Amino acid sequence: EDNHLLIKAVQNEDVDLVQQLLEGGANVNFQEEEGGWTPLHNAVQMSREDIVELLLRHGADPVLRKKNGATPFILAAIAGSVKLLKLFLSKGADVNECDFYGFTAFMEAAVYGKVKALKFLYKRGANVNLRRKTKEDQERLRKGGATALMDAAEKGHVEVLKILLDEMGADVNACDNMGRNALIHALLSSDDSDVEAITHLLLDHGADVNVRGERGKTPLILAVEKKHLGLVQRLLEQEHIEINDTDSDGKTALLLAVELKLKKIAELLCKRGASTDCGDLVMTARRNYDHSLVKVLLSHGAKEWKPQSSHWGAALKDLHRIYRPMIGKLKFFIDEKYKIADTSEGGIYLGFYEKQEVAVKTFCEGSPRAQREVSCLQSSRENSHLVTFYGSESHRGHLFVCVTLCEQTLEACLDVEEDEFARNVLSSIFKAVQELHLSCGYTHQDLQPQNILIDSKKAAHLADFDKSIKWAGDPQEVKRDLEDLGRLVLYVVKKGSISFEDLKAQSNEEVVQLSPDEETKDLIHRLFHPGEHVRDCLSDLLGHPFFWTWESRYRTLRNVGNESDIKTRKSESEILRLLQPGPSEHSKSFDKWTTKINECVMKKMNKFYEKRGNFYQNTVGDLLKFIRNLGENIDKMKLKIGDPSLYFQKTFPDLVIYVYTKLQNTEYRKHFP
Amino acid sequence: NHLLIKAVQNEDVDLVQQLLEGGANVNFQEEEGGWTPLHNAVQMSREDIVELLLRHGADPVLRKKNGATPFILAAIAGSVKLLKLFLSKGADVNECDFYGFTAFMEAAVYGKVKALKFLYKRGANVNLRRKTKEDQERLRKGGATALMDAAEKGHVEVLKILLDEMGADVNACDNMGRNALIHALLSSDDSDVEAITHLLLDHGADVNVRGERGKTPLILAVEKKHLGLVQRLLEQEHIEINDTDSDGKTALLLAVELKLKKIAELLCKRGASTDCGDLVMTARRNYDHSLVKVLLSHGAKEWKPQSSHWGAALKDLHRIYRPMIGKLKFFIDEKYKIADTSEGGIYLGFYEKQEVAVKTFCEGSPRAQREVSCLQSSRENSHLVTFYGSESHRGHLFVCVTLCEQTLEACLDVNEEDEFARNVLSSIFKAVQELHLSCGYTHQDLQPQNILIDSKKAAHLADFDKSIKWAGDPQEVKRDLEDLGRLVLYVVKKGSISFEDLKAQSNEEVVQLSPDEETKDLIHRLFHPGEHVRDCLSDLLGHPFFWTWESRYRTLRNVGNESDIKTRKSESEILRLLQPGPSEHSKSFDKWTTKINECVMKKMNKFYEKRGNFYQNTVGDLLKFIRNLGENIDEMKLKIGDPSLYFQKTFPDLVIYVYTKLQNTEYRKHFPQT
RNA sequence: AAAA
RNA sequence: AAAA
Ligand SMILES: O=c1ccn([C@@H]2O[C@H](COP(=O)(O)O[C@H]3[C@@H](O)CO[C@@H]3CO)[C@@H](OP(=O)(O)O)[C@H]2O)c(=O)[nH]1
Ligand SMILES: Nc1ncnc2c1ncn2[C@@H]1O[C@H](COP(=O)(O)OP(=O)(O)CP(=O)(O)O)[C@@H](O)[C@H]1O
Ligand SMILES: Nc1ncnc2c1ncn2[C@@H]1O[C@H](COP(=O)(O)OP(=O)(O)CP(=O)(O)O)[C@@H](O)[C@H]1O
Ligand SMILES: [Mg+2]
Ligand SMILES: [Mg+2]
Ligand SMILES: [Mg+2]
Ligand SMILES: [Mg+2]
Repeated sequence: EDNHLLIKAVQNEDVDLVQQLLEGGANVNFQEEEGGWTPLHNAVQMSREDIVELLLRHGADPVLRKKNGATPFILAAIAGSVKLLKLFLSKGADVNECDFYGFTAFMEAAVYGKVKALKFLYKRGANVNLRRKTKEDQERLRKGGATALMDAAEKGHVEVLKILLDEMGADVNACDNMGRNALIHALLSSDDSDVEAITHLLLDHGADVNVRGERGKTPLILAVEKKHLGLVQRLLEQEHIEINDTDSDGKTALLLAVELKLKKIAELLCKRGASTDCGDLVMTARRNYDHSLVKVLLSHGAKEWKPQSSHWGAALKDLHRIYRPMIGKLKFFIDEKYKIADTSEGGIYLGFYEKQEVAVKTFCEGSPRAQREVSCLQSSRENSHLVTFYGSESHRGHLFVCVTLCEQTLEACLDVEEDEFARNVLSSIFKAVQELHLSCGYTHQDLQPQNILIDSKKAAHLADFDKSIKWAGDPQEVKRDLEDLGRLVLYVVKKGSISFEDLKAQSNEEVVQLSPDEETKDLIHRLFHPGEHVRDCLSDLLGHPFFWTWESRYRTLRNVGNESDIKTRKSESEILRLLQPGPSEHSKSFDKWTTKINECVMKKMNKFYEKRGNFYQNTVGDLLKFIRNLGENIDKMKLKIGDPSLYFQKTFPDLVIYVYTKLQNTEYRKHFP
Repeated sequence: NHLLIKAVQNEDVDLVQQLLEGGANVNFQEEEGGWTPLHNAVQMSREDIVELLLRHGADPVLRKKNGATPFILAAIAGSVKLLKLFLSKGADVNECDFYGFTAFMEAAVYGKVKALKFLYKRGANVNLRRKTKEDQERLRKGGATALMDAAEKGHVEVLKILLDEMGADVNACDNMGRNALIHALLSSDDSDVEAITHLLLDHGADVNVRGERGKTPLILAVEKKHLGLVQRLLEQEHIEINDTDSDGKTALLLAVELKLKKIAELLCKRGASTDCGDLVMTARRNYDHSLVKVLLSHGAKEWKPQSSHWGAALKDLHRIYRPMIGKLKFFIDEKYKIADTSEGGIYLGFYEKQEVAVKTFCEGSPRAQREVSCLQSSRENSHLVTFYGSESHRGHLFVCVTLCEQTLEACLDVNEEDEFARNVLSSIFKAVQELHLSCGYTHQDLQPQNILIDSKKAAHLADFDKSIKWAGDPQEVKRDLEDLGRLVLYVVKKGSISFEDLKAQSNEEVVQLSPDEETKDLIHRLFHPGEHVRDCLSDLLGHPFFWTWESRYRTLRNVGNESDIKTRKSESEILRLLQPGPSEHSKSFDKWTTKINECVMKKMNKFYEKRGNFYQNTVGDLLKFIRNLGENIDEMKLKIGDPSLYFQKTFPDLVIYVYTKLQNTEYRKHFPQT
């Protein structure tokens, strides 16, 4: 702790405490974990020579580097202390030493505008024109290679730059590994406070105006993008500036000037003889209602895809063609023609997010809905059953959230035999909600048919998260999603014939009793009454008979009927005691099943046992045996029975669920599909 | 019709005269904006051309698509003569376009002094707030005034005239709650922001009105790094110096973060609270000793990763200071490096508070373009690594995708049925299929180091910096397919054979390297797709290679259960389908009864000594044998052991034989579900 | 806020 | 280019 006290004592420049701690035995060379900072590094950074000397006399290593490889000597240049630079040079520092990114003391003096340090270092033999040597990894990225002059230019240090050029023989035209020279660096200054003076100085010393920065940006183009008439004027006074250069977007200085509505700059470019054959110049000026610029351009000789979506697409084709100003990566138009729906904070609109067609949900940037929607979407990219989040753009207090463009909602789809659609839609939604809860850590709170979106596939996707809640642990929030999911099950099974709102209006038990079949009834009940194992609820329910095809249900009935213990009614057999009813279970459809079957097929099946008289009896096992046996020889009866899967399910609607419930947690699970 | 508009746009009076006198439509509206020849003439401020169009019957008040009238356009152009002309033609001085813009507002927007003065004297309502469409209003658009327009557009003379001569309300607010002062500080034209700000304050503008992120004028001025604006705002009596934006940041904290020493010191001198955040530590990080001392003298104060492999490093990265690059927080450094790369490396990162892998590129590069264009186009492909986003900084491009634990190659470096091989190859097949057919690209670099493994352990396709459009070249698809075939062999061999020499040997050599018939047949089909190239990977997902041993065993039992097989029917479809013939070479099951245990064999024949016939060496009988034995064992286990393994071991060519024979018949119903 |  |  005394070690951490030492560093704090130094940081607060408390000489007495530092003395006290050192004389008490504190580790004078202690390095803090992430950074490798020592008391000495801190003392130099505070520019406190007295504290520095105190530390050295207590045994501080004078050249011990921190994690980025910086020495106390180099830090002394950053602080601008000639006294400290002198001291460390007498303690073994080398004037041209560098950190692990290649920064020397001289460069740092230039970076920080430290004139006296800079002069002192020069006179102690600092190499003025060293280009930074950095790590191999950085070098592949074209990092490294910068010089003190570039540093002075980029940081806007006019006096340092003058001294470098006139007194220290700095190479004005050196380039970094990105190909940038001092002039480019100056025009990349975030501190526009001295850019003009800097630019004048560099140009007068023979700086090359025809050099490129990152995105193909020339000095002239950067000056135009700074909207700086003075910079542009000075650059155009160069005798051999290449006025028609284009950036990485193929844009000239003139085109950019017109696009940025810089009339005076544009006119100057034209008068200097910039080509007007470089884009839609006149149309752009016209679009910006600049009649004066339109005339200037003309008097200087200026001239004059397939959508994925079916439902949208006619509109998307129009949106793809029309002019629209970009908002970051998003091209769209808040207009009735491109509106998908009305919304509390605007609407849903067609858009292109990275040339990709998307739906755009608008928000007031600060709003509770905005942060709920965006927080969930940012955290749920790995969830495949959610609508996929492309990205978001903020503009002027507005937030535009971009998301997979879908054809229609589940509700609209339903407004347009085995119901396979219900099965795989609910399956996708179950998986969506599950991943949301367990992986994403959110609940939805607004599970309803309008928020289920249908692909052109037609695959379903969960959407609308502006009422979602981050999960802290309150089981009531999960329960709400589950009981909306239960109502969603019934909504889909009923094919939208019952609105979702009056399903919400009625109780759980009323929703359950509204179920048209035992599978949906049992599934919904389980959603409404999950165990203590709420976490595994949706996982388990994906294996519920509701999701079994009619062929699969029929197959498992036959599979269980094929158990030899069933085929030969073994008394105390495990499967038979498992399948037995009990007080007080039943008004079951199959309590006297042999009487429910056709007379002809039943007597024909019983014929197989007439020698010993082991006829079928009204036990659940014999019924399963009956189903297994009938299934086998059926490959006359086929007409009298019809679809065998459909037949047994129709006359015994509670059988499948009964078998599942009975064998759900035993080794006989193996018979399930 | 088009020639007339063009004639007007070129101010060619004579040509306009000729076209009009020649019977051109004078009220033609172009498709994009509903522009007429008259709208253009007014925009060009050509009263002579306007008068010409009117005398040929141009509707003087016909609006374009956004609702703007010629009268409103005249204000934009700044033409008093045209404004006067249209008022005499039925224009109302306070009329507006569909977004609420009046002629007066437009004069203010465009800084047209003479137009503005004329309109005011003709009764323009100076203090109207824009009424816009219902949809825009729900977004809190609308509500702006001419004064806000002048302020935002930097029109100083217009602003003074509005304030001093026209009774403009200095403190009106738009629907976002912004006043003129806020609008002034949103000018993209900092040439006049000081004068505008000074003038508004002198007329009693409210300094404490919020902008669009909890931003006060003070905070906005600090963010402009503008000392003059900051000085002037601090001179206002009821300035709220301690207000925080929606990030909870004060003007002082932002000043320190932005390394604005003079501004920060001024704020401190004006009495700003120094309990704002890590003020001092931020100043230290920026090596500003003088700022540290100023702060101190004014009394300043002195989560779980998902990844296992990465995790410790992610915890460190989460904790340390790092400057943000847009939505990305990362550190190009060995400690956080995943791999070396041609244009930098792969690194740990947080893209929107989410852990990701970051691939670095030189921003212009061919590799960068190929990687990013593929990723942007493939977001709906669930089997690819998921694209979070990209950041472009200073000629560098940083591409963020899901962070995976390890590669396929690393994973497999670390009797049994190879469950892993089927599951990884299934995912990769679906990945490639979607890339080709949905995303419309070819990968071109299918190899084990580009298959990434989840914590699940699910497989994902990555690395797209060599991907191609795709434009129609079958050869491009072919290359992916034969890389895929080699990937199959590579995985089945558990990585014991390097992928590079797999690539070095021919297709026939790779096929012949297969250790079992299922991989052999699957690889051959990848190397030799038919006319159905597009459905190749989709069809092959149903190949026996992807059937579990249980499922292979089951289909055999299913086929063996056919009645025609049990009752060796004279002319049955299934028996003739299963029948070999010329010149099918010697299968392992040709004399199968001799290959059985064969104490098991006599026990099996025991079922047919009273009724029926003993097993013969036909394929049908072997399938019946398999079906029967399955039934018996379910009711022998010690002799056979695992039955699926048993039949596959002694008859390795049986499963593929049955599949090939029955593939395009109704008997495919006996196959597994997927 | 808004044109081939 | 780079500290708790
Ligand atoms: O190793 C074995 C061999 C056979 N069996 C069963 O013994 C019965 C004989 O059938 P098979 O002789 O093979 O054939 C029948 C018809 O299938 C068509 O021709 C014949 C009739 O004329 C069938 O049982 P069950 O019919 O379900 O009672 C078979 O499963 C075993 O259990 N284990
Ligand atoms: N990605 C998309 N593709 C197609 N249609 C979409 C869509 N996203 C939303 N929609 C449509 O717009 C409707 C509304 O979108 P959304 O559900 O996200 O807003 P919302 O319900 O939260 C607004 P409010 O609460 O005020 O009613 C959806 O029900 C759907 O009809
Ligand atoms: N999302 C991710 N998660 C974990 N590791 C990843 C990863 N993305 C890439 N890697 C690792 O980094 C290695 C290289 O990444 P990547 O394949 O994308 O670059 P690359 O092969 O195109 C560069 P080069 O051509 O120079 O060899 C990968 O093989 C893998 O080991
Ligand atoms: Mg909704
Ligand atoms: Mg909602
Ligand atoms: Mg790779
Ligand atoms: Mg690559």
